[PDB]
Amino acid sequence: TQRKGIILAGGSGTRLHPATLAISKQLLPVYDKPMIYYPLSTLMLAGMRDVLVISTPQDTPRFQQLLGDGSQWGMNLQYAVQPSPDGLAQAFIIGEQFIGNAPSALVLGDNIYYGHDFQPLLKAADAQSSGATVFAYHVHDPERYGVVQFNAQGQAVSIEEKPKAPKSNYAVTGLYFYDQQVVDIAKAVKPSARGELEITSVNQAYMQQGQLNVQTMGRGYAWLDTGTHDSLLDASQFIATLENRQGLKVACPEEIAWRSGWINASQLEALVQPLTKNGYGQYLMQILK
Amino acid sequence: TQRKGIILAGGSGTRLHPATLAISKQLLPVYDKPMIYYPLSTLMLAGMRDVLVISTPQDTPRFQQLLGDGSQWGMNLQYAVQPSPDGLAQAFIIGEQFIGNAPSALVLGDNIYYGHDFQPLLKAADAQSSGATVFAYHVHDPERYGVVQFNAQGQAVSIEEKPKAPKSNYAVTGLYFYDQQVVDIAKAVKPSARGELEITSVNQAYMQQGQLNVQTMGRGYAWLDTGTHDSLLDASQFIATLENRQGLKVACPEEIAWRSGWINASQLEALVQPLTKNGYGQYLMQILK
Ligand SMILES: Cc1cn([C@H]2C[C@H](O)[C@@H](CO)O2)c(=O)[nH]c1=O
Repeated sequence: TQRKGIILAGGSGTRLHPATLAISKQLLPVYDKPMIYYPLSTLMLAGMRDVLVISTPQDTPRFQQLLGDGSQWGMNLQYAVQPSPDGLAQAFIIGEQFIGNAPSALVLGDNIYYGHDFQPLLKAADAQSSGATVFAYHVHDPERYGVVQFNAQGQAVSIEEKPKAPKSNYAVTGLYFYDQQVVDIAKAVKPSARGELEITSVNQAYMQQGQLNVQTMGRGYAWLDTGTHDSLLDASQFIATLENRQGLKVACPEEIAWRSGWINASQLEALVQPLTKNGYGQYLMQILK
Repeated sequence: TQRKGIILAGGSGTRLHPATLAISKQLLPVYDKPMIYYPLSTLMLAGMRDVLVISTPQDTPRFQQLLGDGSQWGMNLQYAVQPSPDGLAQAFIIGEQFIGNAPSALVLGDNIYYGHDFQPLLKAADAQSSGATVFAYHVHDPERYGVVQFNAQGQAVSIEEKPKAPKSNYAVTGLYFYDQQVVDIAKAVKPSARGELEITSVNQAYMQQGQLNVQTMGRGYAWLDTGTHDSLLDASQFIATLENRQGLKVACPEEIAWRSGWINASQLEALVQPLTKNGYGQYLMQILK
């Protein structure tokens, strides 16, 4: 698709200290791979090869060294900086030149998704010609998230950021698909009651035009909380369980790129040569033979 | 008390890629805290306030970033670089000026110990007037480690690396105490068949002089493998289980410094302020009240 992706990987906050004294949160391992691999692979599964990584002045070079320009994966990776964490909607203001007049998508750098049918779900969001698509996930504590109520036709009826006051149990997750209107909408967002340039404001605008579609991630879908140390440990336990007990690989960009045809097997084998020592590399070998 | 400590944190190796593409192995989080905190707190529990961190050219500034000079913990941290991974014994040549004519201790940057009687075990080793002390951990498969056989008085009689026939079930761990002879002893080590200046040669010299004592860590002690992604995850699970079920922290330098009297309660409250968000900081608050 001509859709282009943004990962917002900015300020984690002190919540994960002292672990995050060492590194920024989206570079911490979730099981065997850096956190940023999971939302990146989400964009890749949706078909986006053009990805803008937005991070802090201090951390952007660290991502640059980890990921490079993405040509090793048949991708084009670019970088821009958020000087202060003023809101998710700022991603489209920082990302205006990279987006051009293409449809776009935003995923948060600490959002980890899993689902057996997730790729058909992503591809379907990518196929909407217009409007916006958010992803709804059942949680037991909606007051901590953005909450949506929708018309069962996939049409949202209300959307509230951290309501006192919650109108449903469906949290809006950190994955958003948009047509060409979002940049101008984002530029017009005013700071919310909590002082933030909220993506919820963006989605409310789409909802008022009747252009907010909601994809449900119900039974079988995982959306991992990376907010706390305990929830980070749970995220690692989950990924390790899928890979060791069920023989599944989550968020391996080399595999996704090869199976998407963005690199060939010769390019893929070249990627494995410096990784031959451990199971991550031996998996890429097992998948080549 | 007058003893000075070294942490040797060497090359991560491709074994933990791609996670260690982002961060050095000894900066990976073990539950809520960077790995390096664990061997550090071990030196701290032994009473050492002066610690030299030896690492690779590429990784040494990262540790300085995380830890600073240690003055926040009433300590004095210094840094030197191992230019090439030519063996563990080099730490005593590199650290020769830091050591002076003092007793010393060496711990490997990836060694995580826990046991109810660990501090008394360390202090007893620290109290040795002369000679050297190694720390042996009871294993069910001694053939996989370097094995020490010792007399009924705690004096080492043999030390063999990966014995096809074990003379004991006690593996030598990466924690070593030495008198003032070690800097000179290390200088006399010849390169092994591994092309490295091995600590085993250092320990052999003390044993050849009949001055190698062995502390055994049996019932009640844990010694965690950090070699693989699976074992790293299990290490995190271990720490999280003990800390949440038993109301204790493993390798919390702030706590060790406060309880040892190296900082006062006002100083400790200052350190806690940036950690208020999580369970690590709120633990320190509970002990303040
Ligand atoms: C509000 C905000 C959050 N974030 C990131 C940090 C959080 O880990 C995550 C929120 O789930 O998104 C940014 O990168 N920039 C911002 O402006």
